[PDB]
Amino acid sequence: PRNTREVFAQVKQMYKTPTLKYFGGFNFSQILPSPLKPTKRSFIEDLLFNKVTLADAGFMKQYGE
Repeated sequence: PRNTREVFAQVKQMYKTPTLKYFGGFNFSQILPSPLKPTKRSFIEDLLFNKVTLADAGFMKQYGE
């Protein structure tokens, strides 16, 4: 085989040296807003509600009598 094409594994490094010594990298679009909050992805939490879904409803049922 030939693991010469695997060299890309090193290229990924791209010399991690993102520092602002002389100029750096500041743009006008860098100081812009960017709100976000993907809570939908955390739907698994709903699984906990399954335990006590109508549990609270049982309280109002007591009023029936």
